[PDB]
Amino acid sequence: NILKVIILGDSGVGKTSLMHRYVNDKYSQQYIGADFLTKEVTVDGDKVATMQVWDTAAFYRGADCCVLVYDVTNASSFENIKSWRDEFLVHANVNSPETFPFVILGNKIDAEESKKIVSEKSAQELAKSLGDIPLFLTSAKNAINVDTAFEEIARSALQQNQ
Ligand SMILES: Nc1nc2c(ncn2[C@@H]2O[C@H](COP(=O)(O)OP(=O)(O)O)[C@@H](O)[C@H]2O)c(=O)[nH]1
Ligand SMILES: [Mg+2]
Repeated sequence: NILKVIILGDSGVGKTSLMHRYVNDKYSQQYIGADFLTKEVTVDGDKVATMQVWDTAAFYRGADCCVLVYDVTNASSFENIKSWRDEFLVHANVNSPETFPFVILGNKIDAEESKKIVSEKSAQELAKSLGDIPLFLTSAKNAINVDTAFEEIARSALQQNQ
């Protein structure tokens, strides 16, 4: 019952912060020897699993979902999302590249409007173009939508693991 989730994206977008929000429900501006952190996945009563979250911080062996993160205030980080999808696929040796699941997170949605660079339309259009990859806008800092996004990351990983 072990789900292996990898998080990729440019330095600075909030990958580490997203993991800490999901695993420990905390954020510090001030935020190791562990290749991954674990969190129990809880469902509608239902069924349970352990998620391993691997931060960029054998690595690819057994991945069940890959999360691609950009920062809505950093245009280059968004322009590199397809490159990260492709980097994963050209190195991870997944069983079925056609169906392996990705999820895209556009982080720092708490930022003031004046600092946001990437539109929601632009990101929806890219996520569609790459194969209808699910897209979530998030804030690790303010606890906006990280729960919703990881519910889909966990669902995706459960499907792929089984
Ligand atoms: N405003 C805002 N800043 C964030 C958010 N998530 C991370 N950051 C900041 O962005 C910087 C990079 O975060 P980090 O998690 O280290 O990014 P990584 O390099 O992708 O692991 C740190 O200064 C964070 O505190 C967020 O949701 N909102
Ligand atoms: Mg980091």
